[PDB]
Amino acid sequence: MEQAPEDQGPQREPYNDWTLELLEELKNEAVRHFPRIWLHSLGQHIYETYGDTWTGVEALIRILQQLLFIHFRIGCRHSRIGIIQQRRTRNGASKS
Repeated sequence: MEQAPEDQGPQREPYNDWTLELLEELKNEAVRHFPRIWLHSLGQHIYETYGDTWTGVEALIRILQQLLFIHFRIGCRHSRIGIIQQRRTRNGASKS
């Protein structure tokens, strides 16, 4: 059943609305910090794999969150001012 209160009003689907809002929240959170667009492509792939099942949606967010968390942890510690490459200038350089 839904989140039925005492005075049951016209409560049009709490879940599968709120759910999509929480998703949207975690998505917004991630894309703000991680303007990758990959997010979208992973969803498209997940429509092949799952069929955008709430299973695949939650799964995606979990994996994405985790993935973020690593780069976010690193991001907090390490300055990493776009230091994607091992060296700032050119990889290897000396004592690779």
